[PDB]
Parts: sequence; structure tokens; C-alpha cells
Amino acid sequence: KETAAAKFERQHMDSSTSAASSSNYCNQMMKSRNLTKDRCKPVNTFVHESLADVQAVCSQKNVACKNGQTNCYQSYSTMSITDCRETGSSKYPNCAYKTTQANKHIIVACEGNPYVPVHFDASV
Ligand SMILES: Nc1ncnc2c1ncn2[C@@H]1O[C@H](COP(=O)(O)OP2(=O)OP(=O)(O)OP(=O)(O)OP(=O)(O)O2)[C@@H](O)[C@H]1O
Repeated sequence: KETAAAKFERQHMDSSTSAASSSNYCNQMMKSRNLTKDRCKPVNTFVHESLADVQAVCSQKNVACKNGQTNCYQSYSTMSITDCRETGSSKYPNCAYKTTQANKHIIVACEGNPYVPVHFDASV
């Protein structure tokens, strides 16, 4: 199957652009990464840093996860991210998103051996 680490890469990694490509970015990316096939995923974040930089977060600041588990980590540096949020116009499967660029610390949940990101928890 798709591993949880690979699913994190598909849902959350976009190292090829420095920032949010355009006002079209989320519309295109939510579709191309398969986040609109079963339903419009309501919110989702993409990180514009190298895979190694995001993986390194699993050894950075340990913080509680929103679900109460203890395996979340906050990046020491700010990272370039793009938040995608479903609009009102949006009706599946013509899912429509607002694209917002930001520079924030990311919080990811990590699991496994090797210990790698498997869930995007928050940005702060
Ligand atoms: N401390 C944790 N460690 C490992 N996994 C966790 C943890 N805390 C929540 N999780 C997972 O977070 C899911 C949220 O279920 P949800 O309905 O939101 O679909 P998701 O696609 O959307 P999310 O944006 O939250 O998240 P993600 O896009 O990244 O993808 P994930 O596959 O993680 O979830 C839960 O089921 C768990 O597997």
C-alpha cells in the first residue's frame, strides 16, 4: 500500500516552488495530489522546503499533538507554506480553494523507524 510517510509527502510536500505558485495553486494542487477524489478535503497545507528539512523536524521541539498524543514536533525555523481552504462556491468534485502563502513554524507528528513525518498537525 501507500506508506504513511509517502502519504505525508503526497499530501503535504511541495519543494519545487518557493511559495504559493498563484491564486490557482490550491485548486490545481488539491486535485493533482488526489485530495479531491472522494470529497473536497476542507483544509490542507503544503510545505515549500526540502524533504530533508521537513524530516529533520522529527528531532526538533517536542510538543503535544492536537489529539493529545505526545509525538508532535515544532520546527525551530519558520518554513514557507501554503494553506488551502475550501471556499463557499465549492461543490464536489469541482472543489474550489483559497490559496494563502505564509512563513510559519510547522508542527508534524512523527512515527516509525526511521522516525519520519506522518501527519501535519498545525502551523504557528
Ligand atoms: N499524533 C499522531 N500521530 C500520527 N498520526 C496522527 C496523529 N494525530 C493525528 N493523526 C492522524 O491524523 C488523522 C486525521 O484524520 P483526518 O479526518 O483529518 O484525515 P486526514 O487526512 O487529515 P488531516 O489534515 O488531519 O491530517 P493529514 O493530512 O496529515 O492526514 P491524516 O491521514 O493524518 O488525516 C487521524 O485519522 C490520524 O491518522
